Amino acid sequence: RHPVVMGNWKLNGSKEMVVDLLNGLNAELEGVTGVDVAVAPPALFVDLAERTLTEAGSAIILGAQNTDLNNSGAFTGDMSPAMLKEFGATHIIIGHSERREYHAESDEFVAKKFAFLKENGLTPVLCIGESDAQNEAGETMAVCARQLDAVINTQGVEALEGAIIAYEPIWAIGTGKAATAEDAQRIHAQIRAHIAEKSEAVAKNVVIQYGGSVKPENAAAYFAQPDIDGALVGGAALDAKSFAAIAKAAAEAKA
Amino acid sequence: RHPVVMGNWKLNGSKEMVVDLLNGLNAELEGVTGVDVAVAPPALFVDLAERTLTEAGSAIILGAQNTDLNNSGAFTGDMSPAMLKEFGATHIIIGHSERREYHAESDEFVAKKFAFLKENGLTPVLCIGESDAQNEAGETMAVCARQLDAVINTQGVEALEGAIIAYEPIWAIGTGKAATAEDAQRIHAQIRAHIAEKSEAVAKNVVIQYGGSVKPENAAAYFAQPDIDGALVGGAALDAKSFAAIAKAAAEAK
Repeated sequence: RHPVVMGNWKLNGSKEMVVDLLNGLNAELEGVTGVDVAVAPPALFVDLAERTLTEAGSAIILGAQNTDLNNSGAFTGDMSPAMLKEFGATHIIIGHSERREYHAESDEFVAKKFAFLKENGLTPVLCIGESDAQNEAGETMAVCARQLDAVINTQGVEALEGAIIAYEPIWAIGTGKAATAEDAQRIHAQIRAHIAEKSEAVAKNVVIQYGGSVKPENAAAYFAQPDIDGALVGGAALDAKSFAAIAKAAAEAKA
Repeated sequence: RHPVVMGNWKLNGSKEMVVDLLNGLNAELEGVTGVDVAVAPPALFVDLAERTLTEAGSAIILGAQNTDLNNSGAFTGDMSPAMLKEFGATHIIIGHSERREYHAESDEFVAKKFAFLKENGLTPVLCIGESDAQNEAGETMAVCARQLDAVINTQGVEALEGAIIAYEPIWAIGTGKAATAEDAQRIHAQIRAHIAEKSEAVAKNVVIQYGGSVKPENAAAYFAQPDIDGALVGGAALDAKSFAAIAKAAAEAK
């Protein structure tokens, strides 16, 4: 599996910040080819991001932070996969914990977004993860299996083909406290085993990303594990030198 | 009150259309004065809309269809008032029924958004309105009074200064079954009245738009009523001829 490193900018961005970060990031990756680097800016800057990446002939992939379930029609304020496709955006984060929490997005709603993305030819980056209590109560795989099963049971294991899964221990997001690479590897192998119970072909090829607090200081340790195929980066994504460092560790690690 | 005409494009837009529409729009409104015309493209096309309008030196106002409660931070997928300002967007539609129905946005949530927008110097276009059943039951004003008080009773009447209220009966939205100009006027007069029971200064100044199914063929009947200060247009906004028509009607009448 070819590693994939994705930067989720979250609610960060300004006209000047977008072009400087994308311009610099691209300079830093100037010979780096063993990783897929994607970037997800706020909806307001998807246009400026396409313009910049195009002008530079960048290979950096463009994504988005969320989607809704319609392409057009009377749905004020909604995100449309067809409109995203006009900007070349392909990797769409869905199910992030911040949305699952702040917007109360259920597994059923998230799985519906997974199917619509697939229907539209886009690549869903399905986020799954346990909370502090579930973790402590030892229900990690129970939660994970449950969230994956929302798409597997309604759509079939083959739906995961061409999808990216980002495992994020909720308590590791933004907190500075990252899971250890050994525990992360342990959860990824089980997430993989779960899918393999239904299909070995799908399981062997699905890119499972790690999403705790990946930083340049702990990246290589993660990319060293066999079942960790990349990272969904938040805070370190906002620094071209940091994100480029993380991307390189993945490229060297998986060659 | 100076009339305001706003077009809500909803989930409609493409790179070709946005440019075409906005250009045609500016052509048709060439020289028309006495109406504030506004457009709310999907967030993905605000950038395009700003560039297109500026090039045209257009006076059309830029709006957006929703907002969230933070300007920055760890809030994946949210709409930032601060980021919207960067593209010159000022009029933000909130509480629209499509978002209340589909995204289950409560009166409290919509009100927090109203407050955050004011705090960021943006202009809220507060959407209120009753369902078909609530209408049959004779609950129209109870519902508009409830949705409005969520702001009034918490932020005070003064909070409505500088904001726009769009009264839209849910059953008239994209149905072609529009409210008569007389009902619309009845309701707008009672909303204004409800407000004047706390401040007549605020009440006589607040712009109240009608939502239902405004079309070029029925716009002036509405714009003749004294308490209808403009219109929030959906379908007729996706065409330059129609929407410029509606805008011209408001200018003439007021």
